[PDB]
Amino acid sequence: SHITILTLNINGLNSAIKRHRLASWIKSQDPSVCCIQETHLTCRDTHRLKIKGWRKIYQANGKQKKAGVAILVSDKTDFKPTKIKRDKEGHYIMVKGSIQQEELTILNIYAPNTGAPRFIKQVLSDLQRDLDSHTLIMGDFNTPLSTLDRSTRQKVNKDTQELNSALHQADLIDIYRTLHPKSTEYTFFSAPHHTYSKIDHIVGSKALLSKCKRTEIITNYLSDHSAIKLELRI
Ligand SMILES: NC[C@H]1CC[C@H](C(=O)O)CC1
Repeated sequence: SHITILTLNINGLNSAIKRHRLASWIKSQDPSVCCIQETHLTCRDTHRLKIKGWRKIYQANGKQKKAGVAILVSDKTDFKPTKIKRDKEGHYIMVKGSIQQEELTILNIYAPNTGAPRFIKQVLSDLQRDLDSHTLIMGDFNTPLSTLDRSTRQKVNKDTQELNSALHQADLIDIYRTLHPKSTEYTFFSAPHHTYSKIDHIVGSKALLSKCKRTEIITNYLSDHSAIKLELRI
């Protein structure tokens, strides 16, 4: 009745060397479900991503070696998919399914560097029909959601404020920030002027809060992004 969901922008998987490296890290972390961003695999190279122990994999890829997302499910986890929706451009993938008769919807997103919060709000609208009370939206938003997400505590811009409102209209909350309202933890440590920011996020339905046992930010040597882990009581 416990599953862990892990998100990491992996910064490219095209080379077999990097794929082998990612696989070892996953084996260690032993997540039930893993959301990866920036695989950079074109839609004709998706078959390249194989990780022993995580046979169920769902990918979304554009026509070029940029963006690219994947959701990997552990062989030990009974996830039964019912709907998969893939971005033509490789910036998100949504998987709906059930674990032990419990519905879960996972939207893995990689937002672009330019116009990130507007882009996420658009995807929310495009998929408004697919969001529900058991929805997790995780990945590299390429934007803070509040001042505490930046070591500078710079006010978030109007667009971000709009994204935050669209999220609340759908009864979606920043799950990390809700469990850790005062924390100053970061996932990207090369922000502009020697600054740090939390641009990776785990957002989710308010009704999932009762199931959230723990979150953990996992700094690593694989990527220029730290991973985020969520422990969920199914
Ligand atoms: N690499 C882009 C990333 C830099 C931090 C920035 C911020 O803190 O607003 C937004 C996203």
